[PDB]
Amino acid sequence: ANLAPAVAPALAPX
Repeated sequence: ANLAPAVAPALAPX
């Protein structure tokens, strides 16, 4: 779970 930031860029358009 600590590695969840790896998906954060997907939110860039929002």
